Amino acid sequence: SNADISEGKQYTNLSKPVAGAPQVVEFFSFYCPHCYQFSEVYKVNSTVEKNVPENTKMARYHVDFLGPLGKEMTRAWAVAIALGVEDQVSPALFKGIQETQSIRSVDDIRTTFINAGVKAEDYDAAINSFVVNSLVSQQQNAVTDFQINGVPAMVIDGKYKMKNDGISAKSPEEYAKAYSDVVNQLLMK
Repeated sequence: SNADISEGKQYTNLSKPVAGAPQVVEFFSFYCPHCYQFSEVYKVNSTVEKNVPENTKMARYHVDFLGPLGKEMTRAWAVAIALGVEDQVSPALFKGIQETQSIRSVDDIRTTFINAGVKAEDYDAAINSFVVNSLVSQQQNAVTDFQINGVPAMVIDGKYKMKNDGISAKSPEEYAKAYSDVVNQLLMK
C-alpha cells in the first residue's frame, strides 16, 4: 500500500553493503544547511535517536568534502566526541560556519570550542591524540565504504540508505516522525 515502505521510495539499497557497520550511521557536515536544520531546527536527528529500539548502536560521522575547512571540521567533531561535548559545541560550530561565517582557520575552531565552555587544555591534548586520530580515520573510511557523496545521509545496517526526498509528510512534525518510523522499520529488516 502507500503506507508500506519500498525500495526506491523511502530508501535505497547500497550496491555494496558494509559488513560490521553500526546499526544506524548518520553522515553530516557543519557546512551543510539541511544538516543544520536536522540537528538544531527540526529535531530529525533527535527524533530518530530517541525512538530507535533500546540498545541500537548508532554513529554520527562528519564528512570532509564540503567547505574550506571540511577535514579540519571532521577532526573537530572527533574532538567533540572524545571530550563528550557534542551538544555543548554543535550549535556554536553550525552558527560559526553558516551564519556568522567566522570560522575560517583552525584557531577559530579552537576558539569556538573555548567560547562554548570547553577546557582549552583538554582540547589541545585531544586534537592529535590516537583516540581522535582513529575517530577521524573511522569517519573518512565510512564515507568511502558507504559511498557517501551528499549529506545529510543515514544508512541502516550497512545496507539501506534513507531518501531525504522520499518521506511521506506534510509538516515538519510529520517529517521527523515519518523519517524515524522508516529508520525503525529498516532496522527490523
